[PDB]
Amino acid sequence: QALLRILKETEFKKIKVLGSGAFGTVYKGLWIPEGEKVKIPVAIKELREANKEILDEAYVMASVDNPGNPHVCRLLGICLTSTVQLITQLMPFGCLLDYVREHKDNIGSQYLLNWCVQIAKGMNYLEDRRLVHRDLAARNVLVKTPQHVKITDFGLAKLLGAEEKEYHAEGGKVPIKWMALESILHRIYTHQSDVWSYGVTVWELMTFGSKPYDGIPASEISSILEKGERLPQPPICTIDVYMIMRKCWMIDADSRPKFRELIIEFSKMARDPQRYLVIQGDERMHLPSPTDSNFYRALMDEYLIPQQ
Ligand SMILES: */C(=C\C(=O)N1CCC[C@]1(C)C#Cc1cnccc1[C@H]1NC2=C(C(=O)NCC2)[C@@H]1Nc1cccc(Cl)c1OC)CN(C)C
Ligand code: NA
Ligand code: NA
Repeated sequence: QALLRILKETEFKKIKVLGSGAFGTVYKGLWIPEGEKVKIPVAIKELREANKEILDEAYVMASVDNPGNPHVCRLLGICLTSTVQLITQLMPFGCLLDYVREHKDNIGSQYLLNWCVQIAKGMNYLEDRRLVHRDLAARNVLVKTPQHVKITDFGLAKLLGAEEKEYHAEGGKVPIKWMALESILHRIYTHQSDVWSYGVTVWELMTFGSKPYDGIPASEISSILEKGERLPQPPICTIDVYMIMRKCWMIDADSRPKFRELIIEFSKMARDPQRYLVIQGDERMHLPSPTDSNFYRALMDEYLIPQQ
Protein backbone atom coordinates (compact mmCIF):
# COMPACT_ATOMS: atom_id res chain seq x y z
CA GLN A 1 0.00 0.00 0.00
CA ALA A 2 1.45 3.38 -1.11
CA LEU A 3 2.12 5.72 1.87
CA LEU A 4 3.72 9.21 1.86
CA ARG A 5 5.64 10.73 4.81
CA ILE A 6 4.98 14.49 4.61
CA LEU A 7 8.10 16.21 5.94
CA LYS A 8 7.71 19.79 7.24
CA GLU A 9 9.79 22.37 5.31
CA THR A 10 11.09 23.57 8.76
CA GLU A 11 12.79 20.12 9.10
CA PHE A 12 15.07 21.08 6.10
CA LYS A 13 18.02 23.45 6.30
CA LYS A 14 20.97 24.50 4.07
CA ILE A 15 18.97 23.94 0.83
CA LYS A 16 21.22 24.83 -2.17
CA VAL A 17 20.64 24.17 -5.93
CA LEU A 18 22.71 21.20 -7.29
CA GLY A 19 21.55 21.43 -10.92
CA SER A 20 18.73 21.93 -13.39
CA GLY A 21 17.69 20.39 -16.72
CA ALA A 22 14.87 18.49 -18.46
CA PHE A 23 14.25 16.79 -15.05
CA GLY A 24 13.42 20.18 -13.40
CA THR A 25 15.57 21.42 -10.49
CA VAL A 26 17.35 19.34 -7.86
CA TYR A 27 18.74 20.80 -4.61
CA LYS A 28 20.73 19.24 -1.76
CA GLY A 29 19.75 19.78 1.87
CA LEU A 30 19.82 18.50 5.44
CA TRP A 31 16.65 16.87 6.77
CA ILE A 32 16.36 16.91 10.59
CA PRO A 33 13.23 14.77 11.37
CA GLU A 34 11.19 16.19 14.31
CA GLY A 35 11.88 14.42 17.60
CA GLU A 36 15.26 13.16 16.28
CA LYS A 37 18.90 14.40 16.47
CA VAL A 38 20.32 13.01 13.15
CA LYS A 39 20.90 15.44 10.21
CA ILE A 40 20.27 13.40 6.99
CA PRO A 41 21.78 14.68 3.61
CA VAL A 42 18.90 14.75 1.09
CA ALA A 43 18.25 15.63 -2.55
CA ILE A 44 15.03 17.58 -3.32
CA LYS A 45 13.35 17.66 -6.76
CA GLU A 46 10.83 20.13 -8.29
CA LEU A 47 9.55 20.78 -11.80
CA ARG A 48 9.86 24.21 -13.51
CA GLU A 49 6.21 25.40 -13.21
CA ALA A 50 2.08 20.49 -13.39
CA ASN A 51 1.62 19.29 -9.73
CA LYS A 52 -0.15 16.16 -11.24
CA GLU A 53 3.15 15.14 -12.91
CA ILE A 54 5.28 15.22 -9.70
CA LEU A 55 2.56 13.46 -7.58
CA ASP A 56 2.32 10.69 -10.21
CA GLU A 57 6.10 10.19 -9.73
CA ALA A 58 5.61 10.16 -5.93
CA TYR A 59 2.80 7.54 -6.22
CA VAL A 60 4.85 5.19 -8.43
CA MET A 61 7.90 5.36 -6.14
CA ALA A 62 5.83 4.84 -2.97
CA SER A 63 4.01 1.89 -4.70
CA VAL A 64 7.32 0.00 -5.23
CA ASP A 65 8.94 1.00 -1.81
CA ASN A 66 8.12 -2.36 -0.08
CA PRO A 67 10.42 -4.37 0.21
CA GLY A 68 12.43 -2.01 -2.06
CA ASN A 69 15.85 -2.80 -3.56
CA PRO A 70 19.50 -1.51 -3.04
CA HIS A 71 19.66 -0.53 -6.75
CA VAL A 72 16.36 1.46 -6.85
CA CYS A 73 16.09 5.12 -5.57
CA ARG A 74 13.65 5.35 -2.58
CA LEU A 75 11.27 8.25 -1.89
CA LEU A 76 11.69 9.53 1.72
CA GLY A 77 8.60 11.76 1.38
CA ILE A 78 7.22 14.90 -0.23
CA CYS A 79 7.28 18.53 0.88
CA LEU A 80 4.58 21.16 0.29
CA THR A 81 6.16 24.68 -0.24
CA SER A 82 5.29 27.13 -3.18
CA THR A 83 5.59 23.83 -5.26
CA VAL A 84 5.39 20.05 -4.41
CA GLN A 85 8.93 18.61 -3.95
CA LEU A 86 10.13 14.97 -3.78
CA ILE A 87 12.71 13.99 -1.15
CA THR A 88 15.32 11.19 -1.36
CA GLN A 89 18.72 10.32 0.19
CA LEU A 90 21.48 12.39 -1.40
CA MET A 91 23.66 10.38 -3.86
CA PRO A 92 26.95 12.28 -3.34
CA PHE A 93 28.67 11.14 -6.53
CA GLY A 94 25.76 12.36 -8.77
CA CYS A 95 24.47 10.68 -11.95
CA LEU A 96 26.26 7.84 -13.68
CA LEU A 97 26.37 9.61 -17.12
CA ASP A 98 28.41 12.53 -15.65
CA TYR A 99 30.49 10.08 -13.53
CA VAL A 100 31.65 7.97 -16.52
CA ARG A 101 32.57 11.12 -18.56
CA GLU A 102 34.51 12.65 -15.62
CA HIS A 103 36.40 9.49 -14.44
CA LYS A 104 37.09 7.68 -17.76
CA ASP A 105 40.84 7.38 -16.90
CA ASN A 106 40.15 5.37 -13.66
CA ILE A 107 37.09 3.26 -14.64
CA GLY A 108 38.23 -0.38 -14.90
CA SER A 109 36.41 -3.42 -16.32
CA GLN A 110 35.24 -4.62 -12.85
CA TYR A 111 33.35 -1.33 -12.23
CA LEU A 112 31.61 -1.26 -15.65
CA LEU A 113 30.44 -4.88 -15.40
CA ASN A 114 29.32 -4.51 -11.74
CA TRP A 115 27.20 -1.43 -12.79
CA CYS A 116 25.59 -3.56 -15.54
CA VAL A 117 24.78 -6.26 -12.93
CA GLN A 118 23.34 -3.70 -10.49
CA ILE A 119 21.11 -1.92 -13.02
CA ALA A 120 19.79 -5.36 -14.19
CA LYS A 121 19.08 -6.27 -10.51
CA GLY A 122 17.13 -3.01 -9.93
CA MET A 123 15.21 -3.47 -13.19
CA ASN A 124 14.38 -7.12 -12.34
CA TYR A 125 12.94 -5.88 -8.99
CA LEU A 126 10.87 -3.26 -10.85
CA GLU A 127 9.59 -5.89 -13.35
CA ASP A 128 8.56 -8.12 -10.37
CA ARG A 129 6.47 -5.11 -9.09
CA ARG A 130 4.82 -4.82 -12.61
CA LEU A 131 6.56 -1.47 -13.16
CA VAL A 132 7.62 -0.38 -16.72
CA HIS A 133 10.21 2.40 -16.12
CA ARG A 134 10.08 3.94 -19.67
CA ASP A 135 13.11 6.22 -19.02
CA LEU A 136 16.09 3.97 -18.29
CA ALA A 137 19.29 5.85 -19.35
CA ALA A 138 22.74 6.58 -17.83
CA ARG A 139 21.39 10.08 -16.86
CA ASN A 140 18.78 8.28 -14.62
CA VAL A 141 21.23 6.06 -12.74
CA LEU A 142 22.77 7.59 -9.56
CA VAL A 143 26.05 6.85 -7.82
CA LYS A 144 25.83 6.27 -4.03
CA THR A 145 29.52 5.14 -4.07
CA PRO A 146 31.61 4.17 -7.22
CA GLN A 147 30.72 0.52 -6.25
CA HIS A 148 26.91 1.07 -5.77
CA VAL A 149 24.42 2.61 -8.24
CA LYS A 150 20.64 3.12 -8.13
CA ILE A 151 17.94 3.63 -10.76
CA THR A 152 16.09 6.98 -10.40
CA ASP A 153 13.46 9.20 -12.19
CA PHE A 154 10.04 7.59 -12.22
CA GLY A 155 8.50 10.52 -14.22
CA LEU A 156 7.49 8.26 -17.13
CA ALA A 157 7.03 5.01 -15.15
CA LYS A 158 3.75 3.06 -15.36
CA LEU A 159 2.39 0.18 -13.28
CA LEU A 160 0.71 -2.58 -15.30
CA GLY A 161 -2.63 -3.87 -14.02
CA ALA A 162 -3.07 -7.58 -13.16
CA GLU A 163 -4.45 -8.40 -16.65
CA GLU A 164 -2.11 -6.07 -18.65
CA LYS A 165 1.13 -6.91 -20.51
CA GLU A 166 1.72 -3.43 -22.04
CA TYR A 167 1.23 0.31 -21.55
CA HIS A 168 -0.15 2.42 -24.44
CA ALA A 169 1.03 6.06 -24.36
CA GLU A 170 -0.70 9.28 -25.55
CA GLY A 171 1.28 12.31 -27.02
CA GLY A 172 3.73 13.26 -24.23
CA LYS A 173 7.48 13.87 -24.88
CA VAL A 174 9.55 10.62 -24.82
CA PRO A 175 13.31 9.71 -25.10
CA ILE A 176 13.35 8.45 -28.75
CA LYS A 177 17.07 7.44 -28.85
CA TRP A 178 16.65 5.08 -25.79
CA MET A 179 13.33 3.56 -27.06
CA ALA A 180 12.50 0.19 -28.59
CA LEU A 181 11.28 0.32 -32.20
CA GLU A 182 7.71 -0.83 -31.25
CA SER A 183 7.51 2.11 -28.77
CA ILE A 184 8.52 4.64 -31.47
CA LEU A 185 6.09 3.15 -34.06
CA HIS A 186 3.09 2.17 -31.86
CA ARG A 187 3.55 3.89 -28.43
CA ILE A 188 3.68 0.40 -26.78
CA TYR A 189 5.87 -0.03 -23.65
CA THR A 190 6.62 -3.32 -21.85
CA HIS A 191 9.37 -4.84 -19.63
CA GLN A 192 11.01 -5.90 -22.97
CA SER A 193 11.07 -2.27 -24.29
CA ASP A 194 12.85 -1.37 -20.94
CA VAL A 195 15.40 -4.13 -21.95
CA TRP A 196 16.05 -2.17 -25.20
CA SER A 197 16.70 0.99 -23.07
CA TYR A 198 18.96 -1.11 -20.77
CA GLY A 199 21.04 -2.03 -23.89
CA VAL A 200 21.38 1.70 -24.77
CA THR A 201 22.35 2.48 -21.13
CA VAL A 202 25.06 -0.26 -21.25
CA TRP A 203 26.36 1.30 -24.56
CA GLU A 204 26.48 4.75 -22.79
CA LEU A 205 28.60 3.24 -19.97
CA MET A 206 30.97 1.28 -22.28
CA THR A 207 31.62 4.44 -24.41
CA PHE A 208 32.26 6.54 -21.21
CA GLY A 209 29.13 8.65 -21.86
CA SER A 210 28.94 9.13 -25.67
CA LYS A 211 25.67 10.50 -27.03
CA PRO A 212 23.79 7.75 -28.94
CA TYR A 213 23.22 8.38 -32.70
CA ASP A 214 25.04 11.74 -32.28
CA GLY A 215 24.08 14.22 -35.04
CA ILE A 216 21.22 11.97 -36.30
CA PRO A 217 17.73 13.62 -35.89
CA ALA A 218 15.34 11.64 -33.63
CA SER A 219 12.81 11.63 -36.52
CA GLU A 220 15.21 9.36 -38.57
CA ILE A 221 15.75 6.72 -35.80
CA SER A 222 12.81 4.38 -36.64
CA SER A 223 13.95 4.20 -40.34
CA ILE A 224 17.59 3.52 -39.24
CA LEU A 225 16.43 0.69 -36.88
CA GLU A 226 14.15 -0.77 -39.62
CA LYS A 227 17.21 -0.95 -41.95
CA GLY A 228 19.01 -3.11 -39.29
CA GLU A 229 21.45 -0.40 -38.16
CA ARG A 230 22.32 -0.15 -34.45
CA LEU A 231 24.74 1.63 -32.10
CA PRO A 232 28.40 0.76 -32.93
CA GLN A 233 30.65 -1.61 -31.03
CA PRO A 234 32.48 0.38 -28.27
CA PRO A 235 36.29 -0.27 -28.69
CA ILE A 236 36.68 -1.65 -25.10
CA CYS A 237 33.92 -4.28 -25.68
CA THR A 238 34.83 -7.81 -26.61
CA ILE A 239 32.26 -9.53 -28.89
CA ASP A 240 30.25 -11.31 -26.08
CA VAL A 241 29.54 -7.91 -24.40
CA TYR A 242 28.51 -6.26 -27.70
CA MET A 243 26.33 -9.29 -28.52
CA ILE A 244 24.36 -8.66 -25.24
CA MET A 245 23.63 -5.10 -26.51
CA ARG A 246 22.66 -6.43 -29.97
CA LYS A 247 20.27 -8.99 -28.35
CA CYS A 248 18.65 -6.12 -26.34
CA TRP A 249 17.96 -4.35 -29.68
CA MET A 250 16.26 -7.28 -31.49
CA ILE A 251 13.10 -6.44 -33.47
CA ASP A 252 11.16 -9.21 -31.72
CA ALA A 253 10.62 -7.92 -28.12
CA ASP A 254 10.01 -11.44 -26.67
CA SER A 255 13.37 -12.65 -28.11
CA ARG A 256 15.39 -9.92 -26.27
CA PRO A 257 17.11 -11.01 -23.00
CA LYS A 258 15.15 -10.89 -19.75
CA PHE A 259 16.52 -8.83 -16.80
CA ARG A 260 16.89 -12.10 -14.78
CA GLU A 261 19.13 -13.49 -17.61
CA LEU A 262 21.18 -10.26 -17.88
CA ILE A 263 21.94 -10.43 -14.10
CA ILE A 264 23.40 -13.96 -14.65
CA GLU A 265 25.36 -13.17 -17.83
CA PHE A 266 26.89 -9.90 -16.55
CA SER A 267 27.63 -11.56 -13.17
CA LYS A 268 29.59 -14.27 -15.03
CA MET A 269 31.54 -11.57 -16.90
CA ALA A 270 32.25 -9.69 -13.61
CA ARG A 271 33.94 -12.94 -12.33
CA ASP A 272 36.67 -12.62 -15.12
CA PRO A 273 36.37 -8.89 -16.05
CA GLN A 274 39.55 -8.48 -18.14
CA ARG A 275 38.42 -11.34 -20.44
CA TYR A 276 35.25 -9.34 -21.50
CA LEU A 277 36.42 -5.66 -21.56
CA VAL A 278 39.85 -4.57 -22.84
CA ILE A 279 40.95 -1.36 -21.09
CA GLN A 280 44.55 -0.01 -21.27
CA GLY A 281 46.06 0.20 -17.75
CA ASP A 282 43.01 -1.59 -16.23
CA GLU A 283 44.89 -3.25 -13.28
CA ARG A 284 46.45 0.20 -12.36
CA MET A 285 42.99 1.93 -12.01
CA HIS A 286 41.24 2.57 -8.67
CA LEU A 287 38.10 4.42 -7.60
CA PRO A 288 37.27 5.34 -3.94
CA SER A 289 35.60 2.46 -1.96
CA PRO A 290 33.96 2.59 1.56
CA THR A 291 36.49 -0.09 2.70
CA ASP A 292 39.41 2.32 1.90
CA SER A 293 40.65 4.08 5.03
CA ASN A 294 40.55 7.43 3.22
CA PHE A 295 37.04 6.99 1.62
CA TYR A 296 35.78 10.01 3.64
CA ARG A 297 38.21 12.19 1.55
CA ALA A 298 36.15 11.49 -1.61
CA LEU A 299 32.87 12.56 0.14
CA MET A 300 34.25 16.10 0.91
CA ASP A 301 16.59 17.67 -26.52
CA GLU A 302 16.61 13.96 -25.52
CA TYR A 303 12.76 13.97 -25.07
CA LEU A 304 10.55 14.69 -28.09
CA ILE A 305 6.87 14.64 -29.12
CA PRO A 306 6.12 11.30 -30.93
CA GLN A 307 5.67 11.45 -34.73
CA GLN A 308 4.22 7.85 -35.06
C1 LIG B 1 22.91 13.81 -14.23
C2 LIG B 1 23.21 14.81 -13.41
C3 LIG B 1 22.59 14.93 -12.08
O1 LIG B 1 21.66 14.21 -11.72
N1 LIG B 1 23.06 15.95 -11.29
C4 LIG B 1 24.26 16.74 -11.63
C5 LIG B 1 24.34 17.79 -10.53
C6 LIG B 1 23.64 17.10 -9.39
C7 LIG B 1 22.43 16.43 -10.04
C8 LIG B 1 21.29 17.36 -10.42
C9 LIG B 1 21.90 15.40 -9.13
C10 LIG B 1 21.47 14.56 -8.40
C11 LIG B 1 20.89 13.67 -7.43
C12 LIG B 1 21.61 13.43 -6.26
N2 LIG B 1 21.15 12.68 -5.26
C13 LIG B 1 19.96 12.09 -5.43
C14 LIG B 1 19.18 12.27 -6.55
C15 LIG B 1 19.59 13.13 -7.57
C16 LIG B 1 18.78 13.20 -8.80
N3 LIG B 1 19.36 13.58 -10.00
C17 LIG B 1 18.50 13.37 -11.02
C18 LIG B 1 17.39 12.73 -10.52
C19 LIG B 1 16.23 12.48 -11.36
O2 LIG B 1 15.14 12.07 -10.94
N4 LIG B 1 16.40 12.79 -12.67
C20 LIG B 1 17.70 12.98 -13.30
C21 LIG B 1 18.68 13.78 -12.45
C22 LIG B 1 17.62 12.51 -9.13
N5 LIG B 1 16.56 12.07 -8.37
C23 LIG B 1 15.89 12.60 -7.24
C24 LIG B 1 16.18 13.87 -6.70
C25 LIG B 1 15.43 14.33 -5.63
C26 LIG B 1 14.34 13.62 -5.17
C27 LIG B 1 13.99 12.44 -5.79
CL1 LIG B 1 12.71 11.48 -5.12
C28 LIG B 1 14.83 11.85 -6.72
O3 LIG B 1 14.54 10.71 -7.42
C29 LIG B 1 13.22 10.51 -7.88
C30 LIG B 1 22.99 13.86 -15.72
N6 LIG B 1 21.99 14.80 -16.26
C31 LIG B 1 22.04 14.81 -17.72
C32 LIG B 1 20.61 14.48 -15.85
NA1 NA C 1 10.59 14.57 -15.05
NA1 NA D 1 14.75 -15.67 -24.89
